[PDB]
Amino acid sequence: NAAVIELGYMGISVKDPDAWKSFATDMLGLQVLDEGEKDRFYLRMDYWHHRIVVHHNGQDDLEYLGWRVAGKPEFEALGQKLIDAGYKIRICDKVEAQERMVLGLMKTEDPGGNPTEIFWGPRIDMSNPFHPGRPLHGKFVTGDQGLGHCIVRQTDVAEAHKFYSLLGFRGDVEYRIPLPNGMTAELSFMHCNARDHSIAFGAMPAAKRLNHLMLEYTHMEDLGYTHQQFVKNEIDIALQLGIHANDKALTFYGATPSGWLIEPGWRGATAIDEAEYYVGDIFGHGVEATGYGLDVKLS
Amino acid sequence: NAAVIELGYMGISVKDPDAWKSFATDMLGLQVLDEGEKDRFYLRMDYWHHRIVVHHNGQDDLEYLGWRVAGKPEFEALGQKLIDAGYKIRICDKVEAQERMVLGLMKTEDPGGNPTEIFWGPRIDMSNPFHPGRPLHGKFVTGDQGLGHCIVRQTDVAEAHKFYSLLGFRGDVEYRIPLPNGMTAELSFMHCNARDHSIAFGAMPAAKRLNHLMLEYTHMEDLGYTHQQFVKNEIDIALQLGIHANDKALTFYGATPSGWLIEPGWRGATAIDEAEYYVGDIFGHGVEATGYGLDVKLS
Amino acid sequence: NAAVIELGYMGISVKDPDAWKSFATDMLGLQVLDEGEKDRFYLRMDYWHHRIVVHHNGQDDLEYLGWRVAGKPEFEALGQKLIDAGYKIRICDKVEAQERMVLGLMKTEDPGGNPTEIFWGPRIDMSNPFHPGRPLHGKFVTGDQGLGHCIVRQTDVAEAHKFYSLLGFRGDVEYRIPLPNGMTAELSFMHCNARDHSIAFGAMPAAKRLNHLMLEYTHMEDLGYTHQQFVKNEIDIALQLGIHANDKALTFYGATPSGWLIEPGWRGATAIDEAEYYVGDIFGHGVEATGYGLDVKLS
Amino acid sequence: NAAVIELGYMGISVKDPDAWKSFATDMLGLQVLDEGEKDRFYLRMDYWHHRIVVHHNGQDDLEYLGWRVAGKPEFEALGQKLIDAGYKIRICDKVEAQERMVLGLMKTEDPGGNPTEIFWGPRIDMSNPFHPGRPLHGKFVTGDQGLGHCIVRQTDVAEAHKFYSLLGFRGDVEYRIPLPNGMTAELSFMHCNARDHSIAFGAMPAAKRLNHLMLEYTHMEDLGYTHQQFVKNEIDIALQLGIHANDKALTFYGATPSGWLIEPGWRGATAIDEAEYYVGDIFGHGVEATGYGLDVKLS
Amino acid sequence: NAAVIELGYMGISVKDPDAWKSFATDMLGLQVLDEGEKDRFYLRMDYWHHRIVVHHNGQDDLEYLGWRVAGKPEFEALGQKLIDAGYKIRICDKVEAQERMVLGLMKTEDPGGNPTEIFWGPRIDMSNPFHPGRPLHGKFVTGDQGLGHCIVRQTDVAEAHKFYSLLGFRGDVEYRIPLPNGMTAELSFMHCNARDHSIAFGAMPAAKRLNHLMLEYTHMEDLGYTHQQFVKNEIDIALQLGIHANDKALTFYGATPSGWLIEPGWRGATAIDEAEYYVGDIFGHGVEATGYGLDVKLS
Amino acid sequence: NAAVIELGYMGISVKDPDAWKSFATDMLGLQVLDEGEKDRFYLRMDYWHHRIVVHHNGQDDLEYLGWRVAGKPEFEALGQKLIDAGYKIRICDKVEAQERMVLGLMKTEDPGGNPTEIFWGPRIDMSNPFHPGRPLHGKFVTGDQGLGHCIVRQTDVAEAHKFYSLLGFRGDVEYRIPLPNGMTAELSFMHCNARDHSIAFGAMPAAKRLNHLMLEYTHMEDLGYTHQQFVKNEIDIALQLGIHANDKALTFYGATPSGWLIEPGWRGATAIDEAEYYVGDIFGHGVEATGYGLDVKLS
Ligand SMILES: [Fe+2]
Ligand SMILES: [Fe+2]
Ligand SMILES: [Fe+2]
Ligand SMILES: [Fe+2]
Ligand SMILES: [Fe+2]
Ligand SMILES: [Fe+2]
Ligand SMILES: [Mg+2]
Ligand SMILES: [Mg+2]
Ligand SMILES: [Mg+2]
Ligand SMILES: [Mg+2]
Ligand SMILES: [Mg+2]
Ligand SMILES: [Mg+2]
Repeated sequence: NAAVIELGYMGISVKDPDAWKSFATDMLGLQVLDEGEKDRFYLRMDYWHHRIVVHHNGQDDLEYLGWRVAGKPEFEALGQKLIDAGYKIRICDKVEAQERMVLGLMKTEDPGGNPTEIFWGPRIDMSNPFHPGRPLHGKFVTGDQGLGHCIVRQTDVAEAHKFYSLLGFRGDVEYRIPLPNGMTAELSFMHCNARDHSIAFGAMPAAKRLNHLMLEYTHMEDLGYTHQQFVKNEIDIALQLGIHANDKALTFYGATPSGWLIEPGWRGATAIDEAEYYVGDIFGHGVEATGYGLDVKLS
Repeated sequence: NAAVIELGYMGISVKDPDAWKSFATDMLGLQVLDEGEKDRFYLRMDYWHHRIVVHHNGQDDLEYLGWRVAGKPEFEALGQKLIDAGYKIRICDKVEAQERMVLGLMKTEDPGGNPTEIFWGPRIDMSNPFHPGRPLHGKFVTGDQGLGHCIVRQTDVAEAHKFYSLLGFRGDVEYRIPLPNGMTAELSFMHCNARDHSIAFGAMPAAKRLNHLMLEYTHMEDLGYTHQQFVKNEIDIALQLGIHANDKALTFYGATPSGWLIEPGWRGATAIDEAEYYVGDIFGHGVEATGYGLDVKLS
Repeated sequence: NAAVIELGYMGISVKDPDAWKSFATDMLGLQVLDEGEKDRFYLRMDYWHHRIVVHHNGQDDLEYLGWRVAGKPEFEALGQKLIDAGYKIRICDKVEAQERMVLGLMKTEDPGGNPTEIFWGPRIDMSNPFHPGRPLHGKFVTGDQGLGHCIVRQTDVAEAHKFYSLLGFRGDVEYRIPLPNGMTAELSFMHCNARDHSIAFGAMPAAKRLNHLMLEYTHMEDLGYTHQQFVKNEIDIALQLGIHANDKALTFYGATPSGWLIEPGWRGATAIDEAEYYVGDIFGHGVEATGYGLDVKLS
Repeated sequence: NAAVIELGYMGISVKDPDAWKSFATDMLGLQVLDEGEKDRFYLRMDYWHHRIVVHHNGQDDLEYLGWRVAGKPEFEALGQKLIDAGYKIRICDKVEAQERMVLGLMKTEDPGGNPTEIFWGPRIDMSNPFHPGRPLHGKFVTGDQGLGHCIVRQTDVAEAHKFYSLLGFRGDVEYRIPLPNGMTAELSFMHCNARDHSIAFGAMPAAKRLNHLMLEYTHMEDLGYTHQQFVKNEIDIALQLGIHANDKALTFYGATPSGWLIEPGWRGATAIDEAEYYVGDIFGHGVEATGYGLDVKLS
Repeated sequence: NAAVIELGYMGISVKDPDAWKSFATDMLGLQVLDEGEKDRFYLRMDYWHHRIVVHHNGQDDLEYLGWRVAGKPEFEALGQKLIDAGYKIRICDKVEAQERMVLGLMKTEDPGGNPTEIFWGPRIDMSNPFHPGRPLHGKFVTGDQGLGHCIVRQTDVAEAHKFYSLLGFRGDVEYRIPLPNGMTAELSFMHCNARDHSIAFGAMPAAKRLNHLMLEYTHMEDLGYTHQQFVKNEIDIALQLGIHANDKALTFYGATPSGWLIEPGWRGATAIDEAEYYVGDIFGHGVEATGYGLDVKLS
Repeated sequence: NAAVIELGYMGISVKDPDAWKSFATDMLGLQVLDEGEKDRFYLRMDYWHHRIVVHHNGQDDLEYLGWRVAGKPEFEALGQKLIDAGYKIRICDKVEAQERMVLGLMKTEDPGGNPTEIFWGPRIDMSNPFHPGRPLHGKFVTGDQGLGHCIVRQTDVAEAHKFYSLLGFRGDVEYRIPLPNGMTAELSFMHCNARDHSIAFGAMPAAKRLNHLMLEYTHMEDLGYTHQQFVKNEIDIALQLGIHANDKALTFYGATPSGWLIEPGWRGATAIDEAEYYVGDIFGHGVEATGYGLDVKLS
């Protein structure tokens, strides 16, 4: 049946666009595309016109997540499914769709208050191959796996699960992390394609909608050089290099100019439909800088 | 639809835990994990926290079989299917689920009286790779094929088949073995994944719930060394090395300290949905020690 | 340069041809070919007219080993190499070559007194496919690996090595086996193609030229059924099922009607040019019947 | 022609054997084998009886490197080659060969004074599979690539190159590293098989024969866990995680109890015969702890 | 060293060119190329300008075989080899080379009197793809295997073998065929590339230089349709469909308008350097029409 | 033996460096590297520090071709080979080698007067991945095939062939092109690795040393976009898109700012050692702009 198939794009808003352009290009290798618009620019990772929209005059947080469906029949079926289950949606007119550069667009909000968009028909600029903002050994892993994954704030995990399950995602609690206070932190991870997960969440308080965004390189050499760029430029590393037990990627977590975290990574594992859980990482991800919502002992 | 996907774990109870630890490690290569609990320890075969729970103060028999489903949606669908067909089940609370180290758990009994558990979300310790209790050339075959297979006692084969069929298993009578008394022994074999079978049974009387447990090595060299360990230690071999016509594995059957049989093996064939039957083994499995419920001529 | 490329054929002489025909067909699956000759018959394993010649009125021992070279240029080069190094050879005339069914033939004796023949151009009966003397799951491993391997008697290992090295073989001591008397038994193993070895020897006394002949099945099921045939017919098994550390095949050693041993096997490893040695088997090969020159503890 | 084919074994001497046993097992995953000898024990990495001999009462440095040749013909040819070129060698008697557990042994010293042994016929314990001293996800990369690589002290690079070239190695200067004093450090790297290099050296002063030993894991997860073990145990890391431009492995450099460095690594590239050079690493290998002969800026 | 690498071209002379054009196109699928020359036309099988030259006003027999060498260095080395061994050759001038459309050409005669040419640098018309003279399912097997194979007349097999061996061919007697008169017919087969053989011969009397030419289709369907064309047109079939024991191709032998035989075939086996012989075909090749030099019982 | 293995680098001199930087980046996608030197800059195509050196104040022509050998042993052997055959060479000192950024360098001139350099040990900047001067779908084909190929001026083809043959190249006349005046233009093509050819030449008069340089893209899309860039910018196209019969690449020929031609291409075929020749292209390469030394009808 009709389901979301990838995380297609995301919009963020920032207080310092100039800092973001330098950060995205030099530290990460993303491509900056400026179409001369007064209030925004774009970041590219592949042939798509863009994967991230960076709005100016902002709040240093997530503005929207854009989830792709295969085509108009799936768009319409999913819209009606959401309406029938009691969710509030709005089908956008052509001007709004053109703003996002998509053929069809609807807007809603997830149960945690995160603005959520569902669309079909992204604009692909095959004439304009990706050209990274610094030299790269490789490129990014996108394609059928979409742009990456995020953890976002939720207030009720069961409600969030219900919503994303309706959209076609699968998954549940995969981490039960012991905390010094004696409690346990539970995090749930959900997939909609071969990427281990595309969205994840728990019930931890959070000042921002977005906890982190993970972007995946094809080559280990690019991940390593990115890590070095963070160290040389003295950018906060919240979690050191390590490998989580679910996605099995080599990754670290570092500060963006907006204060939420980017997780550059390499060698993510294929999603599995069979639920299991873990109580720690395979190695690493030790805490270094704190204050980023990830002061947990993963070992 | 919703179905059992593997034999996930099993619990046994023993009169002599010390003998079992030495047996499991030296004779078989399993890993002993002791979490300091007064009444039990664990045996590992792979990344799962455990595959076998060994309870003390016991009856030298099977305590429960734990069957895995993919996730919560399948768990709930299967529970309702069992209720609708007239079977008695109990959904366990968090304390009971935590005892088994699973995210969701229900308890029932099969038609032969064997305690049967259905669960989702096993605990996987990716941080703690399998470390066998003796040096091994290889490891065990688990993964999508679960821990192994068992033959268990039944009083009514048709009723047992009905139950396991509802759980999603497939299979029927595969062996019709001539007996000297002129009768025929019929054994049925059922699969839920690529392992040739996970559960099997006939209508033969049996003092114990468990007839045998089969564990599969990846390497022939480990099977051979295990066989040698049984011979050198003068442990009863009930059936000598041979190959059954259905699962096509090289195996032998030897006594455990509890009196039921372990069947170490190598090179099991992929399960097939097309039913057929056989009247003898390919070779071997000659009777040596008797008194173990397998005094049959397989040739 | 010119070298021997395989063990092509062998001739044996027997006191009881009728017993040998039944043994070869029923116990091993070889094909008997009788061309109506008063004093001999043939055993086939593949498309070659034959691999073993069985002479009547015999001594229950090896008569000759026939080693193949690629063609006439290699035959002539090797002959001259042997002459130059001081060995005595005789190039056979057409009648003698026709007896062996080869295009070119020379006769000599190895340093241990074993009659040795070098030939080119075997007769292949492509019109007459192998038809085993009992039903087989598979066939034999021959082709570029020749018929099998043998251990034969030698009185001076260094001299034997010199001879076989000149013929193009490679290898050296691979087993140093501790003996109860405190000594060590050293055995050397030499290859001329991908079969782990084709000829092997040590300095142990021996009543016969031939210690054993190894024949390799393509299928484990045929090895197992052969083993069962020996057990059911109460034929002496000198060494039980096991795996040697060099050739890595699953094999056992059983009595032939002539008193020397046959070693049926399966899954032999590829020969390696890098010399190493071992002090025991991987598993098995325990002594059962004694008196066959292999009363050694291989573990 | 005759050439060295791998780094087969090495001998070291230590002041604190107990510390070394704990280090090798817990920090690296090597297997300790103690044969009850008063003055030494062994470390295993694979089926070889051992790869490293650890002598007691020592100097906390390298004692010998053992280089393998394929067999006796290569051993003898290489010996004569060394003699003809003016080097001093000694062919060892059986007692000395048995000490090293090899079939043939010769002793010499390289131009830098490093004791060098050439041997054929290592002892392989196929009956005794590797069993790591801590749980491992994988195993080590050995086989045709030998045990690993080392950098050792030399006083004259041209002379060292001449010697190793005669032994069959290939390679030359691959790194020209700028130094603050305005000079350049040149390091040469030589291979004898598919491992990027087995021996390397420059003309830098050094208090010890051995600068570092590199051991390669099959799995990234084991490298990462080893790195974590060094951090958690507060063991000096001389060079942080990084990738050199020649061997292309992910590696770090850490202190051993003897004061020279171990370089655990993963994913080494295949050796190439075409010489090239580099002036920096791909990423990482930043200096952390100093005093280990590697205070160079690799970037 | 320098060797012939393929049968590149052949020249024939015919009494009836019109009949030959119809035969080659309709019966075989060859392509006729007429360059407007008064005395000859060409037959193509692939991208080469031609593979067969058909001269008018002829003798209904072979005129020359053209054997290719890789380049000028091999041409010159082979010429000198022939001169040194006592053979008479002539290096052709540019006009003669241009006649054959080659870069270098020499002319000689084999020991049986067959005009033999050795050349390098054939003309390839990549602009002019093969276009068969009738519709074909597939194409011909040429490439590294050259145009096909022939049997030609010889008066002294040993002398012929000496000559072709000098040119770089390998092979010897492969068939010993019993004849009713009690004799044996011996035929020798020699290869210079992966085609089972390119030239073959025995000592049988023959009115023509050429006994047969074999051409190989890529598709069985084309062989079958060709066979049908011979039957429907009532063209003599000398040997019915069958498979020879050496080349293992499905083939039949049919009359050409010139009276010698064409052997269309499919699925020829790869040449082997190891000599063996056979005394019959695998099946078929029964005699039908006689008078073509192949009245032998192959079974 | 010792041979050249690739076209490693080339040096050109130009009158207009600014025009060349824009041309190389925008029209071709090469990377400009400027090290701040007053008289030159570099063009990159891969990890090598550079492949082309662009000298200022120049003659708008080739300055030198740099041919790579595997290492110092090959360098020294080739030098002595050249000296023994009567050619004049000079082994360069360290300053001259450092200028070219190589470990060893010698200078000579080919028989046509083209400055020729032979070197070992290029500088590879693995830390600095290729970053094209415009967005590219793919990258360039270099690696074991070197930078590309060139046609250069010669006055005596036989002499040129002798020289390049000594260096280890293979090949001969591959094109015989009919000319309206009734003559034939012969061009010879020589390879030293898998690239169809690396150097080619005939005896046509030429105002410049360099006729053309061919650079090969991995992706057809980049070739096509480059072609479009030439059309849109109204740059002379001397030969339109087409495919030559030898190298089988899709290519066109366009003017550089220096007046000699660049041949961007895609899908070149593997070099073959077997000489053949052609009299036309497969398609295309029609003449458009004239005056570039390629006014020939290739069809
Ligand atoms: Fe993440
Ligand atoms: Fe079983
Ligand atoms: Fe054997
Ligand atoms: Fe290293
Ligand atoms: Fe033929
Ligand atoms: Fe070109
Ligand atoms: Mg998941
Ligand atoms: Mg079944
Ligand atoms: Mg061997
Ligand atoms: Mg190297
Ligand atoms: Mg042949
Ligand atoms: Mg060429």
